[PDB]
Amino acid sequence: NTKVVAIGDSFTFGYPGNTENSWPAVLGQTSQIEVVNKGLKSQTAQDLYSRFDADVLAEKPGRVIIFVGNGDAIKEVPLETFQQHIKAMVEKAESNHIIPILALPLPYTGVQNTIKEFREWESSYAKEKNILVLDFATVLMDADNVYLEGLLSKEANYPSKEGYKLMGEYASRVL
Repeated sequence: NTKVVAIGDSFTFGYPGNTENSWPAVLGQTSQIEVVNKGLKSQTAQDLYSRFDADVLAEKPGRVIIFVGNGDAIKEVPLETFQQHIKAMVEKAESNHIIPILALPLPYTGVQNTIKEFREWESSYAKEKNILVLDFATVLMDADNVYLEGLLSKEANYPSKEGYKLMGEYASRVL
């Protein structure tokens, strides 16, 4: 019902922090709802699709946030494969009467061109289908795709606990 499942990659697990400080936990604390974190490190959309039934369907949430693509770019999964898999998760969610919400993958220094491509396509696919989109970049970074003050973790490309806090706070306002 107001229950949510966040399925994603390292950026949903909350790397490099622990999953307990990740954005889905904050989402839940802020919106005073139940959010289940099904983010696993470095996963591709195909990886998520495969565990979609037990990780999402079986939870009987009313909403599912699908935040993926970073892992796909790291592992050179082509645009055609990423598309097909985003589509499949949306379709199964909808077949199950679960409202899907897409989270764009984030700018990431190793693969900016590939990420720009994934994000751009994902935005237009979400727009033609009236699916709600989460753009975590709007609270994490500046016009140059660089993390704002105190938001970058000790590893490049990944958010600090505060970064994850603002991501969770942004999602609570959007949802």
